[PDB]
Amino acid sequence: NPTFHADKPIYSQISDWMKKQMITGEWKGEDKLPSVREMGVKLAVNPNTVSRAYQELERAGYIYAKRGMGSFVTSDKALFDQLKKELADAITERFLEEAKSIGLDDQTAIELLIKRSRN
Amino acid sequence: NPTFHADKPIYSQISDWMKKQMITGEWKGEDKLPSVREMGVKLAVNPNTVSRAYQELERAGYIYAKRGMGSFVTSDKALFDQLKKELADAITERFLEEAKSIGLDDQTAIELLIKRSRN
Repeated sequence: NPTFHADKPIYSQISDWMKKQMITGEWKGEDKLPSVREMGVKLAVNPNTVSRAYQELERAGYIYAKRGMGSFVTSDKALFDQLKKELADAITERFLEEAKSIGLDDQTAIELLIKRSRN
Repeated sequence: NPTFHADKPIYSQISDWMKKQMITGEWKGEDKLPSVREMGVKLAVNPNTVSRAYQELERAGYIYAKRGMGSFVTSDKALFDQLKKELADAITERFLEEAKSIGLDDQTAIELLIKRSRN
């Protein structure tokens, strides 16, 4: 389970977490998702809040519904590849902004990261 | 001014922000800080909360008091150099953990960052 914080709407944190499960392949295309009530119990979250997260994902095409059969993970490699690209861009943007905020120049930051990556 | 969020104690967010002003040299050694009440008005924050942030910094040696003269930024290049190093390590650690969470491998992440850095 994910852990939630109080700064962002819970439904959006749930959506973010579900997207991560789909991008990493923990949940694969056509996988059947929990009902909103099942997911609420699983996450210890209000099912209304879960519903808002599912609605967000369905609207954006990451999950889809079949009548009287619930919700399923979309199969679309191109769609998930572009999501991963956008999340990756966001991560790099934040890294450089955070570095700037502590006076850590790009060159130094990248070298530190490479060193850490090689352990 | 910094903007505050609801997930972490406000006093610690204030301490974090003040540390950043000192590391980047916006506030230099021996600079006189606002009183806790002045800072509270400046930040639109409860002065009790500001006091907790100042106490945190004084306890750790980043600011110091003179009797009936208020608080001042410590002059100690070695101390601030080590703080910057620790914050930089934390930033790189989080970058790699966040990358892992979206299935972005270290090599790809570093290349993207280098590309972004060169624009």
